[PDB]
Amino acid sequence: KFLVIAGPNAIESEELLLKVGEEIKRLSEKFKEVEFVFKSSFDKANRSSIHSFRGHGLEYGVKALRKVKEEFGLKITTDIHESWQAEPVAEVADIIQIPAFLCRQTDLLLAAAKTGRAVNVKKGQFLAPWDTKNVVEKLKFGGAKEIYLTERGTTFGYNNLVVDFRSLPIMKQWAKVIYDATHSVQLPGGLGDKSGGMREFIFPLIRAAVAVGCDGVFMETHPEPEKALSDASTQLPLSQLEGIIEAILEIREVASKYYETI
Amino acid sequence: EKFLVIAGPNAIESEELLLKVGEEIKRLSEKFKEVEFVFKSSFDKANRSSIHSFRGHGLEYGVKALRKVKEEFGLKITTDIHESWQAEPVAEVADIIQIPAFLCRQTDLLLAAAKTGRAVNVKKGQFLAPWDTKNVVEKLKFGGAKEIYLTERGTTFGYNNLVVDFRSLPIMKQWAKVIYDATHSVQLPGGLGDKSGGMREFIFPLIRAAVAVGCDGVFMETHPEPEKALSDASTQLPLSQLEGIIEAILEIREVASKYYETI
Amino acid sequence: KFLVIAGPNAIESEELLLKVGEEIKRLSEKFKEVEFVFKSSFDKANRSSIHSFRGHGLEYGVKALRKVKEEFGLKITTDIHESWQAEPVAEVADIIQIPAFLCRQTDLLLAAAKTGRAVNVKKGQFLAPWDTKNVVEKLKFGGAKEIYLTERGTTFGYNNLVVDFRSLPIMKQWAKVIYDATHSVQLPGGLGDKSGGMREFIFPLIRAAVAVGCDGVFMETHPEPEKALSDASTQLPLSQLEGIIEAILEIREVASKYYETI
Amino acid sequence: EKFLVIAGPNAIESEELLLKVGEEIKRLSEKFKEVEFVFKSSFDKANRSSIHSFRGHGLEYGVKALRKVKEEFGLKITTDIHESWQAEPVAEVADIIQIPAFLCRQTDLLLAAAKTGRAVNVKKGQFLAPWDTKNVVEKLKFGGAKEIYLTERGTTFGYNNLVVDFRSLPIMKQWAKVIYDATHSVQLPGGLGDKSGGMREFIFPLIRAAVAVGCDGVFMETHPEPEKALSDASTQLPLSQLEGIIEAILEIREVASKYYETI
Ligand SMILES: O=P(O)(O)OC[C@@H](O)[C@@H](O)[C@H](O)CO
Ligand SMILES: O=P(O)(O)OC[C@@H](O)[C@@H](O)[C@H](O)CO
Ligand SMILES: O=P(O)(O)OC[C@@H](O)[C@@H](O)[C@H](O)CO
Ligand SMILES: O=P(O)(O)OC[C@@H](O)[C@@H](O)[C@H](O)CO
Repeated sequence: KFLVIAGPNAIESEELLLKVGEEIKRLSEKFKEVEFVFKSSFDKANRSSIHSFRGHGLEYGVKALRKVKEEFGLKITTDIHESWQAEPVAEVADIIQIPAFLCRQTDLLLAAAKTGRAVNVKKGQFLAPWDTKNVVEKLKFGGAKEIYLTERGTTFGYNNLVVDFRSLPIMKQWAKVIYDATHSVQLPGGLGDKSGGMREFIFPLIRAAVAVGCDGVFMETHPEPEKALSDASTQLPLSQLEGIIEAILEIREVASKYYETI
Repeated sequence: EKFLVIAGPNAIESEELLLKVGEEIKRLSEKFKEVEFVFKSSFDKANRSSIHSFRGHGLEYGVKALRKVKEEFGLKITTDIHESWQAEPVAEVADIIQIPAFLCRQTDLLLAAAKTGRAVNVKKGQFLAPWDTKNVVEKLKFGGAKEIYLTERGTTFGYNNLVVDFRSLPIMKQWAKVIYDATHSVQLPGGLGDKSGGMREFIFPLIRAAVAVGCDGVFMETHPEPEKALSDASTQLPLSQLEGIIEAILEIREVASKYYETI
Repeated sequence: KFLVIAGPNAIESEELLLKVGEEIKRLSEKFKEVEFVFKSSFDKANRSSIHSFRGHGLEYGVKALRKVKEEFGLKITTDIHESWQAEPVAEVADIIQIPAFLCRQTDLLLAAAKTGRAVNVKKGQFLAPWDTKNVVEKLKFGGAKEIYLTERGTTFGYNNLVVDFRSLPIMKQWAKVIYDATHSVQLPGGLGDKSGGMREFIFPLIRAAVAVGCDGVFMETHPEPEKALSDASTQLPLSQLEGIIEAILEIREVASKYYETI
Repeated sequence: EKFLVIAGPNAIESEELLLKVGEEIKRLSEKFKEVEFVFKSSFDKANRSSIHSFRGHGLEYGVKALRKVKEEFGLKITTDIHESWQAEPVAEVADIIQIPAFLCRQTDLLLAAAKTGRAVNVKKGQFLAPWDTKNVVEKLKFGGAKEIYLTERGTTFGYNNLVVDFRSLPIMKQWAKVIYDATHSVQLPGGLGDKSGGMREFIFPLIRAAVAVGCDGVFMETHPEPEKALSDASTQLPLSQLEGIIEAILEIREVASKYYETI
């Protein structure tokens, strides 16, 4: 069924994770037609500034995620940054996430594939839709069987990303496609020491993604985005999550009739 | 508000081609009564890549052909102008005067269109940012236009390729009604060397995106046999697929509409 | 010999034209190895804002240019915007300039070609280097024999232009190539009601143009750029013109040894 | 100040290939005494497009091969790391630790390199704006690096193409020494499907541009027979053309130098 990956960008505290996890569990009970997957990063390994928030470590993060998985029975997904992290993260993560900048790092991909878990790769901002065919092949080579490719924007001049929706049908030829509604509107390093983004475009582009056709949506949410330690400009208020999910399910129900074959 | 659907053959290859397409557009206007149809066709392709490509049969012949369509089917008309002098005559038959993409910054052309009292639809230049359209609309208001449209037809993305940045729809809606050109948006500028190329397979998906995001109309060129078109042969929709595409976007629009943001 | 097209962006007054023309005449006498061509627009037909400066008309402009041509004996070049202007402008203009946004408008090209004058086309920001082959062909078709193609930047995201120097050798296959050092660094509609630009990059990129190899340089200059009515952000101070010309001639003398064939 | 020339075969195909190229680089270092030569070659291509493409013979073998080059020719050495653990061992032989383009934002990799006391050269990511390199340099200074380099290797321009925005050279010079990668800049990412393509014919002209603008060094991969390279076969310079290219850029640099701006 339709996939909805959601949660706070970073594991700011396992307390925050339980709050968001609670709301996601509720939506999970309300939308049985949807498969929810809780997402959160145990470490922001690519911040622009050395002085920005990274996280509390892999140990504290895997622990907090497991708490969410046991307390709410929600599947989990977090991203790895170096080959060694794959195995420990697989203990809890149902889906292992490969960062966009790292989408061509063979060993990271193979490490993830080896865990036997499902793998979701963020399409690099420097990658062409058709170039993702090779990414999928690496994973298959490594034994991955459940592979996802996530659209999250493409380099368009400086400090800007554009979403070429032509990629959704193109990538669908070799993998399930997920649309990242949060990072697609951010402005890389836009604020100097941080990245920007325009929240006002999140919903409009998400509606476009389902109208075009995708297997799932990725959307980061936080009780108080403004206070978020990371991706503050683009995180969605927890309270708006329900309305957007219902909205995309309705659009999908009608649009699906026209989704092209293969 | 009534949804606008601008459709027709890219170029006025002949008065007969126009009546052929017009007949189908008239049939559809009868079924889709919640839609305002506008018949489009250029009397001249003044910007072909090659000197050897088809241009047209002239302004005189073209306007005559468009008038025939309006009289026989009672359909509104739109066509593009290329130099200021053409505004006046074209305004005699055109309900909406279209301003080519490459020309969206030419002050005199915009002014010439504006003073005719007709509606004006500006194709957003491939070099223009969405927020730069505010001044385009200002120029038109200054020249007297009361009904203004801004059309999204793609932006330069590397060489011989265009990308559609859907953030442009809500941005431009701040100062004008917004039209999405479903056919030129999948065009590959100069892609075939002496001609431009295109990917027909992406027309429908992107048009669904456009209506899900929210726009006031769609512009899509159609032709009985796209393969034989004298222009835009790679992006023109087969006339028989027109009805289905329209039904589909009216359906996606309806279900999405309640979520369109207020500007 | 090496071509140097220079002058004030717009004909703000024939007074301004005579001042700049005087300095250019002096450089002309000092650099006999160079062919100077005085440039100025009788009308800015594509301003972003309706409230910006356009000019004093085609009559007043052609008159002022002729004054420069007679008083200093300098060849002339100005740009046309609609087909009818070609003939009258040819009376004075040795080289007719085709605006970048208008580089694919067949009739404008043919009108210019018909005058028997030389034609210089600004490569559209939306055009690929190889796409200029067709532009040249239109002109030849129209009877033009002295054809130039000017590099002036390419659309790179929003409100930004990038100079792909690969274009210089590519366009050279079918026409003489001129590098526009002034418009290449401007930021389209950058100031909202006007375009921006960074003067600090003009000289560096001009040095690159001659190191790569081009048949000429196009450079706008003004006694007091800050007061210029158009392109204020990118116009070069008249006083710096001599030093830059000498600089490019020296770089060209050494570099020319390595300019690739054809 | 001494001009830096980083050259060598893209990948350590064998210790013999290295000695072959090293021998010529040593001969050239003897002639061009005003130049500081640094021998480059990767012990691993950790980011190939295809799983079936050549990667290398391992870190152990590679470092052993690079050491042989340093001992036999007395040349400085540089090679890239892909994960933090590799910094320490690689630092035993590498004078300059290179950080791959796609990895220019990975904090731990940068930190690992910085704490070795070796010089660090960061390839500017194809997704990074020139002004965004300031934080990259800050991270390195924070981790202990005292000798830092930023390499220009092109920016994403549409699909499967890169463009070099020479404005990056003076911009980046504000916080670090600047190197121009003459070979990867003409590369066509994923251009050949399972491999990347490239246009060798543009290497020389763009390198002339780089030195005319002003930079502190050039990075150019060379190989006895580019056509047979196991990687970057499309952008690697034939070893015999190396000498001429270097002479030419030293000449253009000299004549242009008096015009280089002060930052
Ligand atoms: O530019 P800054 O603010 O460090 O932001 C980096 C974020 O955008 C980052 O961690 C994001 O989730 C990266 O992919
Ligand atoms: O590049 P060619 O095929 O001449 O095409 C130009 C057309 O696509 C053109 O007339 C289009 O309708 C231009 O705006
Ligand atoms: O954006 P504004 O300030 O109107 O500027 C337009 C100038 O850049 C313009 O006339 C220039 O010489 C156009 O090509
Ligand atoms: O796309 P392929 O040919 O695998 O190439 C990747 C190379 O060009 C690569 O290793 C280059 O040296 C990457 O940064």
